[PDB]
Amino acid sequence: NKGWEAALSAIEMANLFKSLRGTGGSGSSMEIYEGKLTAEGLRFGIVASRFNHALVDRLVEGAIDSIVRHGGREEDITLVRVPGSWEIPVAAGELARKEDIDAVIAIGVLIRGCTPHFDYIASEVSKGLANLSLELRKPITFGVITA
Amino acid sequence: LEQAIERAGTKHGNKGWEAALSAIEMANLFKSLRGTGGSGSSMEIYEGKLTAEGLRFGIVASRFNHALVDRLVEGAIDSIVRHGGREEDITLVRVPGSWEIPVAAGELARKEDIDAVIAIGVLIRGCTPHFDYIASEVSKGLANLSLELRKPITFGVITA
Amino acid sequence: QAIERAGTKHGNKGWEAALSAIEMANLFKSLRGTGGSGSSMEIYEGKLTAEGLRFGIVASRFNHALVDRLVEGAIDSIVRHGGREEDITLVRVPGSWEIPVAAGELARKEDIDAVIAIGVLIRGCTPHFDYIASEVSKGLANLSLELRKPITFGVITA
Amino acid sequence: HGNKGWEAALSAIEMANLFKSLRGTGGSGSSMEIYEGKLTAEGLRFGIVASRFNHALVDRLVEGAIDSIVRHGGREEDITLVRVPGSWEIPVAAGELARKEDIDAVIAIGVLIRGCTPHFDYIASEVSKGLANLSLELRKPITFGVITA
Amino acid sequence: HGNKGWEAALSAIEMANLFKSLRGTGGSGSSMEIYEGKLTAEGLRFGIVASRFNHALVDRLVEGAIDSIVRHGGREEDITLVRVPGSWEIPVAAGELARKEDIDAVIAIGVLIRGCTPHFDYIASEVSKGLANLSLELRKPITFGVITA
Amino acid sequence: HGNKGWEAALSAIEMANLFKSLRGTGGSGSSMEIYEGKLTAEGLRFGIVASRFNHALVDRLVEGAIDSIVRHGGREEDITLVRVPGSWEIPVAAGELARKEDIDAVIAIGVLIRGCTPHFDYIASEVSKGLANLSLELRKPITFGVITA
Amino acid sequence: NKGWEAALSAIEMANLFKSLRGTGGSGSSMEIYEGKLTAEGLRFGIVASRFNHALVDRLVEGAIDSIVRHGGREEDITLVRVPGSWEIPVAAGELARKEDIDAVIAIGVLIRGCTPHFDYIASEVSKGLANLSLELRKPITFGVITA
Repeated sequence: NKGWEAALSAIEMANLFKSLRGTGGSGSSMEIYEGKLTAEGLRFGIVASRFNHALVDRLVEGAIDSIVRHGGREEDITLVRVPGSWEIPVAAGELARKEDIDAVIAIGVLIRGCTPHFDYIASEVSKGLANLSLELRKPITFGVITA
Repeated sequence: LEQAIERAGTKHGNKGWEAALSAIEMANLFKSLRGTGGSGSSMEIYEGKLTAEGLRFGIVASRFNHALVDRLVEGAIDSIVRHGGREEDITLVRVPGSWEIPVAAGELARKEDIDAVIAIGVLIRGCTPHFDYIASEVSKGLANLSLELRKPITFGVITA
Repeated sequence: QAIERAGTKHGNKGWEAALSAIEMANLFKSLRGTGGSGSSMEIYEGKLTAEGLRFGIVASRFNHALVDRLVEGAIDSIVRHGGREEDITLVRVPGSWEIPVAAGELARKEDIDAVIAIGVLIRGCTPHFDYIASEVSKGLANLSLELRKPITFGVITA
Repeated sequence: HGNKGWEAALSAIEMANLFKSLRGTGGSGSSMEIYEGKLTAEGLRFGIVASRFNHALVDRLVEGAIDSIVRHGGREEDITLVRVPGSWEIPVAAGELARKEDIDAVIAIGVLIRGCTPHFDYIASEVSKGLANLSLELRKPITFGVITA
Repeated sequence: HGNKGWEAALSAIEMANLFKSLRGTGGSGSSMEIYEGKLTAEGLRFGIVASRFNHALVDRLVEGAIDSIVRHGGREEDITLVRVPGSWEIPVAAGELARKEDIDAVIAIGVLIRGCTPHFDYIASEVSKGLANLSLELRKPITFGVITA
Repeated sequence: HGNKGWEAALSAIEMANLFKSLRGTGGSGSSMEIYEGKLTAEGLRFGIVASRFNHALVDRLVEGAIDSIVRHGGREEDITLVRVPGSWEIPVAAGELARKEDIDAVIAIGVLIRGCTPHFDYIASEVSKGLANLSLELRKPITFGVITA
Repeated sequence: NKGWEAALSAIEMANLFKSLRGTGGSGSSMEIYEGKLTAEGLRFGIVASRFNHALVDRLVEGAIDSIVRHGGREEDITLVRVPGSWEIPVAAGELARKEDIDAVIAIGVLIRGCTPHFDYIASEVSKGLANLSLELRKPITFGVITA
């Protein structure tokens, strides 16, 4: 289930970035940054598509299940629904600008990966999410699949 | 007789119907997002309504294959008034070709009186494995406008 | 319960059955009014606006785990298209045998514009003729013609 | 407890309560009204129609019908029993009990036979078709519980 | 001409003129009376009900019906058209249209699934049963132009 | 009310009463003794094992398990809930609860998956085989209720 | 990677069984048992086969990676190698009888699953592991795959 794997990367990004904003050691050793797999006290946001109802729904349940079993709280989860895969970048950008949310998870399904014609739609979904992560300085997980 | 045959045709299944349908949901979704938050004690779920009343839309269409692109526009026109949108709140802009769709949609999206933008066009020689430059730029141009202006733009284009 | 809420409900038979009820409740309202200008062909088409409309839903409690998905899909489609949650009447019956008789009482009220029937059917070991499955379709069809009121019919076979 | 007579009986009590509240007083808004029948059988009258064919099986289903009613609060004075020679005659007998204003629900019990071919059985088709039409015309619940031998 | 919309349309005109002769006075006698319908659509008001399902096939049949009437002298103003989502609720829409005194004939167009793997269909039979039963009650001719896939 | 969780729960109460009377005082002749469990759940302790796979369905069955017990006279203080990641781990968890002398019955709830071929599913075969062997060795009832997706 | 999933079940069995050996609440509510996803202070044992070197090796690396990233310590991991899939039940039983080890993970690869002939070998691998879990009262994870 890609939903479990994509959600799991979101916990260890909030912890890693929280250590970055803090203060490291006073030298005397090789300073190292590391994120732990605890979702306590973290806020998440989930954006999922509507196309391919049979496939998308099971991926969403993994996202919530990953957070709650890893020590998270279901009260801090926000879910946004979009019509198609084209509307994920615009919806994720609006959701990520909120100060309360720490990470954004994107879920979707792609219908083809063996032709340049459909690569026009598929490329901009990944391209838009990548630009938002660098611009907003907030982690965004790319958890869509293809079939 | 010809006026009856063309008008009796149905525009429910064309891509113009789907493109206009997605714009209505996204327009209401952002209105709820920018509003006040929930009361807590439960997981928040956001979803847009399909009430098209009180919403303004813009449509950009190309001139290539005018016998085919016009019926796609009429499907988009039907969907807006289908769910309760007034016919006076829609704007129509025509462009000579698919290359200049992004630049035309930029002017409409910057207006404060427009809530969503729907783009309709047709491509040529889609049966080739070679990369197409004009087809890639029109798809890339609309994507960047939506992220910069924070306004949803719907992309519906078919290939011959 | 949020996991159940997170499950998508668009596109099922409950969504489709409730969609037709909204259109016909507005289509019949247009026929109740005066005629057109008489300048060309007079084509009618019901609207998808559900503002101020009233609906009734008949559901079978059999297969309680699966019937709720279709019931909630019909409820969602009413609200999602502008309808009010206060104008929905829901009744529940044990099996598909009692769906026609329950739908008749709701359809006879003057405060109801459309009636939606939701249920599931049993598939046997062989594709033989089913008396129970054939009778429920006939009962709802006869009620709509008699009562001058459109009743939608969405069921699936297990 | 698990025979079809018990299951057919249980639908009779809950329908009598459901139709009682449906035509009673109205709601008051502020929520969606939910109508569901109660399993209490107090103050209800019932009628039972049974066929004489396969007397060994039928007597078992009939005994379960009264047992289910009395267990859920019913009274043996209110129930009425009618016996018919065969399955073809159940619709005409059930109509007489349903037209009485002192009867709240009608329960039909019978045993069917396997036909020669998978084609439509005319006797089997008419008994189910006739009972359903009586319920719609008379606006009274009618329970249809049969077992094919 | 080669589609069922052509055939189902012309039956409406000749049946409509046939009913006009019967409503009038009798003949002069002295011979056998033969009542005949005419292929003249002048002065006739019709109604068309079509289903939105299978957009590719239905629209070709609808325009065929419009082509047939105008070719045989039909007038464009009198044509009335109603669209329905599916084939399940065709007769109920025709019921509201056939009971108008201004309407003389009703044409129904629809498309059903292939099926044929079971012994019966629970949808294709009901739409045909509803239209035939409705015509007898209203004493108004309603044609049947529904084609299976 | 009709889910498999309710049906699986009901067997737990009646077995605890049946095994209580079976090893209790003896009979006195003059007839054949008949032993049957009573549906009263008062004074009984239960243990529930549920799998995390398909959390949407499992939470519905689990809620029916407690609801059936408390309705028939049970008390929510006596019931014990244990959750396992999957169906393969149900036998080992059920054995720990059954070895406790404070537990009268053990209820197992899980959801299975369809295999690729009609051949034996090793995961599905061992979960049913393991639970049955625990009941015979420990002389304690164990209820096996699962649904294949 | 089935190695990540099979190893993950081992952490939540040691925590769950540790709560069983303790003492629950003094009533007043519905008593519930639950295991958490923390591998701190736990000991594990891994048994892996030798056949199909290209497939087995990547599954083993997931087993150690699952433990260390979830808060575990690599000093407590014990690994045993066996020639074929037939020798997993006998090796696991010897390893599980040690008092220090809390959980046992089995890794292997099966070559066929669509014939009764090879089902003789495959059934006894699963049958033997199931009996050891009930007899020794110690969790054993069934993490083999088929190809």
